[PDB]
Amino acid sequence: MPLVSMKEMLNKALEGKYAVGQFNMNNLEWTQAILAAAEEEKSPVILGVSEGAARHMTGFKTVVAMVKALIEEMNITVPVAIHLDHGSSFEKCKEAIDAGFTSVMIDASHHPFEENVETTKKVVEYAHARNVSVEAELGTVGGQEDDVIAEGVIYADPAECKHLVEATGIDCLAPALGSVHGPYKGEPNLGFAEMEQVRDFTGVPLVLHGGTGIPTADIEKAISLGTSKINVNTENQIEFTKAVREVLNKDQEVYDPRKFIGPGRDAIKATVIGKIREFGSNGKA
Amino acid sequence: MPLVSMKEMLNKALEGKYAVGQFNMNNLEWTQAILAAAEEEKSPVILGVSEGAARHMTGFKTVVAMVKALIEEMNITVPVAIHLDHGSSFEKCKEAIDAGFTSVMIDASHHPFEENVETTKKVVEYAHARNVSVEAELGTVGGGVIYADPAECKHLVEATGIDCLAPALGSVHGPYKGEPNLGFAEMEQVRDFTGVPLVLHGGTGIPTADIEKAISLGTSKINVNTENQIEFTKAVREVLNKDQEVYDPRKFIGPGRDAIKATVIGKIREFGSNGKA
Ligand code: NA
Ligand code: NA
Ligand SMILES: [Zn+2]
Ligand SMILES: [Zn+2]
Ligand SMILES: [Zn+2]
Ligand SMILES: [Zn+2]
Ligand SMILES: [Zn+2]
Ligand SMILES: [Zn+2]
Ligand SMILES: [Zn+2]
Ligand SMILES: [Zn+2]
Ligand SMILES: [Zn+2]
Ligand SMILES: [Zn+2]
Repeated sequence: MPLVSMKEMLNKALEGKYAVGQFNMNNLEWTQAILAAAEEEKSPVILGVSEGAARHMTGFKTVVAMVKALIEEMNITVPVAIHLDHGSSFEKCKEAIDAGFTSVMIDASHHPFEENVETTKKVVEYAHARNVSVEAELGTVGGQEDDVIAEGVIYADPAECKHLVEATGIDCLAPALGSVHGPYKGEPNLGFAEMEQVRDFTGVPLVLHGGTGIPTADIEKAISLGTSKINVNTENQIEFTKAVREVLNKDQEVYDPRKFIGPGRDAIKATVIGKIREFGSNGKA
Repeated sequence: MPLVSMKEMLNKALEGKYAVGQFNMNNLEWTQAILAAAEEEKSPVILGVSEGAARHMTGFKTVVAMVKALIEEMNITVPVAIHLDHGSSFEKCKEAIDAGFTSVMIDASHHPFEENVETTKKVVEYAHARNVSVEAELGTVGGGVIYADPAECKHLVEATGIDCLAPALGSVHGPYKGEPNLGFAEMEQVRDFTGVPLVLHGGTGIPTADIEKAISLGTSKINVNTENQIEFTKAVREVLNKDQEVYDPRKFIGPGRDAIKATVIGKIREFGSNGKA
């Protein structure tokens, strides 16, 4: 079975009022976990790859080679996309595409609107010609940075959302509305009113970043307001490392890596299964 | 620049009186570290894959895809072999070969001699028809040690045409209880009786002098695994212990990978294959 873009799975999800989880890939065991979770739950799944993570894994080509081999050899039957997360530029998106990515996000939300539109439109030209899905962003997703206002959150402007989607033809849009990458300082403060307006006026699947720490009620609400893709990364790292700590603290002698990395991989699998069910994509393959 | 079998690199080591290290692969970061070490040292390298490690990494096909992609994308220019370590059966060696392994070890040393010979011959015929190098074994590596018999070595090499031979002569997988007691006189006989490169198993914990002495007695391939696991985990422990809060895996896997890289470099230099690429 071959890889697919995110087009079909996200449209099906929007119509079905559930979301497809993107879970970020970090290495080989991370990927086995995510795919195993998706297979067991009979759910579509998106493998997110940041440029940083791609470097950790040598590059886009190693990433694609490894995913393809795993799909074949694990017998994965469910829809899988490989999506470049927070693509820096046209050139990065093109490289990921040529390497065999089936989806890319061009994130130019930190640039002036008109530059964002221009860059994004260009990425879309190249991607759609190759049956690659595209995500873009408006507003700023929060983070763990120092000396920022409100964790660095800047709400998307629904009017710009409308214009950018109309001008570029992206397949999905991330309107940053309170998402923070990594843990939230307090309870997330998601702009559901703004989201409702972005849903009204774009008509495309929306993407909700910074999934770790967003309580179930906010997840259901976001989905009910047009969110069809939700990204989780931090939570997998947290659970992976908790399981690795447990093993290393209880047995001070062990050095066989699979004795601590295995339980960590299992922890990730169970974490992804939980989020899959929470998002409503189980049985939707 | 594709993967090669072990034939050329081991014959060069034998003539050059040095050894090529086999370093066992356990995952993606493990492979990156081994390849980076070899490339930096301009040294041939052998990537070892046990059947258990193959499974941990899903399978033989995933192993090959990963290595081939890393080779191209890291710009690896030195000789690299992928070697099924302790192949348990003809069928396992066939599967590895079919997946694109360039080298296999059929280990039937724990069966009667004539069965070992017969099985090994079967693997050699399949492998050599595909330019795949073959290792076989006599005697038992500790994990209890049993010395290979030099006459059986002569006969097995002659009957099979294997490219290299592991005469178990004191090797122990993992840490040695005391200090190794290698059968150097036995090894010399095997060297002389066979004329093929010999393989030293259980390199972790074999002191420098024993290594240099094994090489002078015809050892051209030296397997190392445990020491990489020890250094990797040691580096992980240091990070997790000093920082009770960190959860980002690259923060501890990263230094684990560095530790392995440094360990392989040291072993490559000790084995003498730096600059032999
Ligand atoms: Na978050
Ligand atoms: Na050893
Ligand atoms: Zn890294
Ligand atoms: Zn930018
Ligand atoms: Zn415009
Ligand atoms: Zn994000
Ligand atoms: Zn948790
Ligand atoms: Zn395993
Ligand atoms: Zn038998
Ligand atoms: Zn036994
Ligand atoms: Zn002598
Ligand atoms: Zn061995």
